[PDB]
Amino acid sequence: GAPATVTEQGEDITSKKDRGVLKIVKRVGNGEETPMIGDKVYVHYKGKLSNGKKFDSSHDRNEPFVFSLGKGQVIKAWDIGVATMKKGEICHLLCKPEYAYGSAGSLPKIPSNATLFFEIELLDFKGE
Ligand SMILES: [Cl-]
Ligand code: NA
Ligand code: NA
Repeated sequence: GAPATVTEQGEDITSKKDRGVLKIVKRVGNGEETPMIGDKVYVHYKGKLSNGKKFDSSHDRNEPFVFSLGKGQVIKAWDIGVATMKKGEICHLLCKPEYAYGSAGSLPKIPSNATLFFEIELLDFKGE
């Protein structure tokens, strides 16, 4: 399925080239511009654990998730991966724990040492 495909066929987007964050573009977005550090970014997402359980979805809440890019407000895989996206793009990201919640995990649903799969849509980005 999609997690296996990104694991085996995804592109390493890390600057370290350590395969910690792998990406596949699923829906090509608009234009060429990617968001800037500090921009307000608006995303829809769904996350799954490696055991197949869905742990989060903004679609289910009927509102996007909003954060300032490149500020550590989200897991490192999201700062790195959203910075590569175009407006309107949908991608899959596979996130090793070193780019996610590490040995701590995150209650209630994310265990220690968890590799995470996301589908992310970049809805919009705005500076000031
Ligand atoms: Cl799938
Ligand atoms: Na596929
Ligand atoms: Na892109």
